[PDB]
Amino acid sequence: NPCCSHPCQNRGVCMSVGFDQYKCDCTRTGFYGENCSTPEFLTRIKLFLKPTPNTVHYILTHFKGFWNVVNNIPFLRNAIMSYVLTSRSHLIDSPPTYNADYGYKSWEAFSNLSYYTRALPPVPDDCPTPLGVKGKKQLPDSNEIVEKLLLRRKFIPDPQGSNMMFAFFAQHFTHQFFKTDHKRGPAFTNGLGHGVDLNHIYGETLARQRKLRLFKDGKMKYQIIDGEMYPPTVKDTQAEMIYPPQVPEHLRFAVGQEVFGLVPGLMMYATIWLREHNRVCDVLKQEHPEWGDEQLFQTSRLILIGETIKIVIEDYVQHLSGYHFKLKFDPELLFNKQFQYQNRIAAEFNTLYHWHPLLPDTFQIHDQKYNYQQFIYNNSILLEHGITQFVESFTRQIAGRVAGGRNVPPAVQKVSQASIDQSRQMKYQSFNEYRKRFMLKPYESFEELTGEKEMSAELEALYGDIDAVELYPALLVEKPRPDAIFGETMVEVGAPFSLKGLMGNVICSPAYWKPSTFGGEVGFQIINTASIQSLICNNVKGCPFTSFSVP
Amino acid sequence: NPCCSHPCQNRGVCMSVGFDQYKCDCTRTGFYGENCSTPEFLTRIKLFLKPTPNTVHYILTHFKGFWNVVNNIPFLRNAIMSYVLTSRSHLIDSPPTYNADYGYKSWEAFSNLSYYTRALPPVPDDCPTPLGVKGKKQLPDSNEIVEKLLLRRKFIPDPQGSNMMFAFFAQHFTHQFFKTDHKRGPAFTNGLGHGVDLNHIYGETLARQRKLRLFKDGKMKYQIIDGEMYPPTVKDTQAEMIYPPQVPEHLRFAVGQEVFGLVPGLMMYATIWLREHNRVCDVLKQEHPEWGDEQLFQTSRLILIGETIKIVIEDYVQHLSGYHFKLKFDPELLFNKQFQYQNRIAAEFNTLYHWHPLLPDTFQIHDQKYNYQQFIYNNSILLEHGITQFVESFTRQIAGRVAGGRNVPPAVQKVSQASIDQSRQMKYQSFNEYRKRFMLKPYESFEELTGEKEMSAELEALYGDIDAVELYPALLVEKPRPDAIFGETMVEVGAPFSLKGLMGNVICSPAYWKPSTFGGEVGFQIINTASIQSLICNNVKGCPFTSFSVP
Ligand code: COH
Ligand code: COH
Ligand SMILES: *[C@@H]1O[C@H](CO)[C@@H](O[C@@H]2O[C@H](CO)[C@@H](O[C@H]3O[C@H](CO)[C@@H](O)[C@H](O)[C@@H]3O)[C@H](O)[C@H]2NC(C)=O)[C@H](O)[C@H]1NC(C)=O
Ligand SMILES: *[C@@H]1O[C@H](CO)[C@@H](O[C@@H]2O[C@H](CO)[C@@H](O[C@H]3O[C@H](CO)[C@@H](O)[C@H](O)[C@@H]3O)[C@H](O)[C@H]2NC(C)=O)[C@H](O)[C@H]1NC(C)=O
Ligand SMILES: CCCCCCCCO[C@@H]1O[C@H](CO)[C@@H](O)[C@H](O)[C@H]1O
Ligand SMILES: CCCCCCCCO[C@@H]1O[C@H](CO)[C@@H](O)[C@H](O)[C@H]1O
Ligand SMILES: CCCCCCCCO[C@@H]1O[C@H](CO)[C@@H](O)[C@H](O)[C@H]1O
Ligand SMILES: CCCCCCCCO[C@@H]1O[C@H](CO)[C@@H](O)[C@H](O)[C@H]1O
Ligand SMILES: Cc1cccc(Nc2ccccc2C(=O)O)c1C
Ligand SMILES: Cc1cccc(Nc2ccccc2C(=O)O)c1C
Ligand SMILES: *[C@@H]1O[C@H](CO)[C@@H](O)[C@H](O)[C@H]1NC(C)=O
Ligand SMILES: *[C@@H]1O[C@H](CO)[C@@H](O)[C@H](O)[C@H]1NC(C)=O
Ligand SMILES: [N+]
Ligand SMILES: [N+]
Ligand SMILES: [N+]
Ligand SMILES: [N+]
Ligand SMILES: [N+]
Repeated sequence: NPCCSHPCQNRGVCMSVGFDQYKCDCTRTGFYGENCSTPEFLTRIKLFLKPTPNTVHYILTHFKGFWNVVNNIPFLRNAIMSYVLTSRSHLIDSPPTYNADYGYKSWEAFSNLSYYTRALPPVPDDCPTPLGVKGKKQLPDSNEIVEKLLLRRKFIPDPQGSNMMFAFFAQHFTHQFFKTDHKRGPAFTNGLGHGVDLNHIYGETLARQRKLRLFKDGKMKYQIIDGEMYPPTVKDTQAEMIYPPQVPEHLRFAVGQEVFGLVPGLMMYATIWLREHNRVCDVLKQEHPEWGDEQLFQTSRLILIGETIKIVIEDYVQHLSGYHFKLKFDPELLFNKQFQYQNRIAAEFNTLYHWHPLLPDTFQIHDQKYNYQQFIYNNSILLEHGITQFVESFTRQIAGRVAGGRNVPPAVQKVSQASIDQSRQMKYQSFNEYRKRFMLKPYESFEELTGEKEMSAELEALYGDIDAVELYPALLVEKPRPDAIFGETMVEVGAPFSLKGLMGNVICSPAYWKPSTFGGEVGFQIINTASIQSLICNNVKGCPFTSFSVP
Repeated sequence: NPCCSHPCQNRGVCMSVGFDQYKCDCTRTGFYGENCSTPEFLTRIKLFLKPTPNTVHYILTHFKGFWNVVNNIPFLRNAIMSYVLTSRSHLIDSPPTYNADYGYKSWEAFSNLSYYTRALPPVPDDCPTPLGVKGKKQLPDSNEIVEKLLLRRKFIPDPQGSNMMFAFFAQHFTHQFFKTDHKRGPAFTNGLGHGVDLNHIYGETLARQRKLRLFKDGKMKYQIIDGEMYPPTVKDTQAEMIYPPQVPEHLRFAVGQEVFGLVPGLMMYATIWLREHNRVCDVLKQEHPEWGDEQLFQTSRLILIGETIKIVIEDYVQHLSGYHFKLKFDPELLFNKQFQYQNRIAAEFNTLYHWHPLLPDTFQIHDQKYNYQQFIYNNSILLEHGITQFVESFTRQIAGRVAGGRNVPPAVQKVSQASIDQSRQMKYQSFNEYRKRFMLKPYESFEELTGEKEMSAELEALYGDIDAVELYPALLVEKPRPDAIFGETMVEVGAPFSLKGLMGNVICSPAYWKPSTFGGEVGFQIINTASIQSLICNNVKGCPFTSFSVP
């Protein structure tokens, strides 16, 4: 297959012609030529006027005094935020195109929601090398890559100060649309909503939802333990959960997402959002005494979806980005722009979000320490300390740095290996191919990638060619930005997927973004004043201070 | 329920406040006031400068010599057609909102693809009238309305000259997205693609597709009978079909849509499109000897989808509109506009497309006369005369007029009644409410509706109030436009739905609309040079002349 070398540049579409030749389709790439390598008139200009991502990043993370002014000039702040949304979203095809089984457009790839979609097509079946033509005939041993490059020896803390509230929010939030269906394969998902539908709270299906709802006052089932609201159990709901045999039945809490019993950090957020849902039911009831259970439930769900997107942009991404510019959740920024209110979760989004280096060597709640053997699947801990203590402890405990290499806890070593194996099963293209896909200059040496000698040396021995390094390993060994949690590629590839999943949501469409959609102005206000602090304050006893970074 | 009266005007959203008050959300309506009845300044100008639908109709249906010069000026034709698309499309909510079970926005209604969506919310469960407040407590008897207003007396021809090639094309084409799931009820659909995916050719599920495919050269299974290609049998495919016990096994044709064995008219088009798919496979094979069966099949499907959209716009709608303006299928017209590339089939679009008055009293094939007793479920008639004979005959036989009342054949009488009963099951609002929903002045009198004295009297007898008249009856009895098949309301409610289903297709999106998507320039040209005449000419022996109008 002549397309195995990935000849077409700048989003050009490669197509085989006969057995020995290829054709690049350069339609609307802004380029032309055999390989779509020659820039057009208008393309030379924007390229000249476009600073590098690292330059833009420096600007957004400095000049605090300047941004304090910009952040308070609404016309300016909106124009900037609007530009961030549109420019990043242009990098995603919507409606979606490829998946693991189709490196060409097809109705099957478009219509079948059980697949993760793909930002880059899979490496065709019969190629010289696994990645195309670069590198050796076989890829290096995945177990070796993890130990040599990803396995943690010494815990490296996040210089941005990310805490465990951040780490567990990340896992909780993203696991509503990263729901890999392993009984089918890594190419497939159980998240057919393909975005922020809060299925990890209400369940993926109506049958599961019904098991979790109280069907009174629009509320969800719950328990009162030690004076505080907690999720129901498997027994009471008959809603299935993944628990190992060890865990006694009375500690088998049932929430929307089947795997959230895995770790108390997830159950913490599961509990908090559950409280939030029922809290919002009470507010809506006061607002609408004439409403029934169904409209109370449905309306509350739309509120919490709004709250989620609000919090994710203005607190979560805000901290993550390190920007001094104040991001804004405001659907109206797009009502005069071209934008598709739909989303399809990309497999590569899933891969890059394996942020397991975030995880500490031990989990510290109050004055006690827990290793992974004690902490995992142990809801006794949650009940022992309560949510307030959890929030206070997690707010204080620093998370690990994601980029920079060698920071994956040994406890989750096999997860990193599987992430590599599965990406090979799905025939991912190389790291440099994904750099180019998101308008980044490909790395020219291993030393350039890591900005260092030790790992870059190990990498050269394992892959041989820089164009043979795989996506996932490279993301975790890449040179971090100055005092940043991530390197360039993580940010530049992840941001488009994220914002598309957030603003692509139906509630952001002009037909939905009305107070009536949310039961009036009171309901609408809950969304537009939501923050991670107010979420904790309204639902956690004592209203402890919280944040996504350490005090 | 204060919203029972439908207080809010101009797309404003009604919401209950307490047990006896209502609030109207006027956001982005261009209106304000308690009921969104007060136009803004700009709204008033627009309102003053906009010509009535009956005006734009008259212009487009006259000045023949003028349109010829327009039609031959690209810039002008493109600009006109571009406006045609955007203007109508703004009338549809996309992504969708309501369904039969939800008169308020909810995640269940948005996300659950098994529902037809709703352009107008259902009447609340407990209003004074089933239509709200207007009308008698009980709706008029379904049977009487059919007999008094809809049932045929003498066959009324279509002034626009629509033939049976048009009548059966309409049934075939629309039945890929009108797939009512009567197992669940009239509110539900089996067409989860919600548009033009050609599932009626290839099957709704992958399992049914595999039963119909040959898995050689991308082709679909078929029989050669009398030297001509026909669809395969149920026995050779195991693809279940709806057939009465009488039908012999060898005449049990299997095609994508389970119900297409119901009339030879459907099976004719099913045959023709089947030939077209296999014809396109041959073309692509010549273009791509290196391609496998899978890529050959998928690319052919995308080509046939485009073919379908091309034909429907530039031939089918082109005829139905009666416009002298040459309609154009050109996705490129929207690449600079705001437009959502997605669609959800509206229940009202289903209800309005019940064009059973199109049907003749007998079907004329060649030199013979078949009534409904001998025509229905009779695939032998198809093999007797063959496709070429069916085409030549159906091109000649005139279809019945849809608007004007009293032109529904007695055979499909119970269907016309069912269409009314189910509309009540799904709690449709009144005809006049749907008038307003699509920017049409509501009718003030029964005589204004029909433009006639006899039927109007029967309507007033049955309903009493003009605002108590139902959607489906009124659509049929409405005054037809001058020598036209339909009245004002049919066109103005139907066109938005149709164009949304056509241009909202993923292949019209910028990422898909390029030659590489369809195997190159050759495949691309098949779409862009397709027509109803070319369809028949390439797949029907003798290349008979055909059209959607009698010569
Ligand atoms: C911020 C991101 C984040 C965090 C904090 C996190 C925290 C933790 C954690 C304790 C806190 C544990 C014990 C694990 C352990 C696992 N994680 Co994560 N994970 C995270 C991101 C992910 C993602 C993304 C996946 C893939 C999801 C899928 O496909 O369903 C994942 C998958 C897994 C798997 C599945 C392995 C496989 O073979 O597919 C295990 C096991 N893990 N992780
Ligand atoms: C141009 C439009 C058109 C045509 C030519 C047509 C031609 C014919 C035809 C012979 C040529 C016959 C015997 C029928 C008879 C029927 N049609 Co139509 N139908 C048409 C538009 C529709 C539509 C739209 C539906 C609803 C589809 C659904 O929901 O599944 C329908 C449904 C039906 C049903 C379903 C039963 C019910 O409960 O309504 C019957 C029976 N029929 N139709
Ligand atoms: C889309 O909406 C459909 C209509 O509500 C929904 O179908 C409904 O699903 C529920 C739950 O699966 C069915 O109720 C079930 O109730 C008992 C359990 O208490 C079961 O034993 C029954 O067999 C029954 O399945 C409703 O009967 C069913 N309604 C129908 C088919 O009309 C779909 O599930 C919704 N789709 C999704 C993806 O959630
Ligand atoms: C979306 O893509 C999925 C992957 O291709 C697809 O699942 C596949 O479905 C087929 C047919 O249902 C399964 O094949 C079946 O073959 C025999 C018949 O000979 C059955 O008896 C078997 O039980 C088997 O189900 C594939 O095994 C299956 N592949 C998987 C699960 O990986 C989905 O059907 C597609 N979705 C839609 C809506 O079409
Ligand atoms: C269109 C807005 C452009 C104004 C911002 C100009 C920022 C200049 O910044 C420059 O960018 C170069 C690469 O981007 C770097 O090599 C230089 O070190 C840096 O000074
Ligand atoms: C309008 C004022 C422009 C200021 C731009 C400053 C450019 C700083 O330079 C940046 O420093 C980074 C390291 O800190 C490097 O990684 C970047 O490549 C480099 O562009
Ligand atoms: C708890 C997750 C949702 C957070 C939404 C913000 C709720 C914070 O609290 C709210 O502050 C408002 C001030 O405008 C008050 O009107 C509300 O009564 C109060 O509950
Ligand atoms: C069969 C329904 C789709 C019709 C596609 C066009 C059919 C006309 O026929 C096509 O005309 C072209 C000349 O322009 C030739 O290149 C093709 O070989 C020929 O098949
Ligand atoms: C604008 C911006 C800047 C930096 C990071 C992000 N977002 C991400 C980047 C990488 C990975 C994930 C995200 C995310 O928000 O989930 C955004 C949206
Ligand atoms: C532009 C135009 C004008 C008049 C009728 C239509 N289309 C329809 C109108 C009513 C019912 C159906 C349709 C249709 O295309 O199916 C169009 C698209
Ligand atoms: C779970 O946590 C409790 C404290 O809440 C502890 O006593 C117990 O030993 C833990 N379980 C395991 C297996 O370590
Ligand atoms: C079906 O059509 C054939 C002629 O093609 C005719 O002989 C036969 O009687 C028809 N069947 C019925 C039930 O009328
Ligand atoms: N740089
Ligand atoms: N369940
Ligand atoms: N551990
Ligand atoms: N089937
Ligand atoms: N008949």
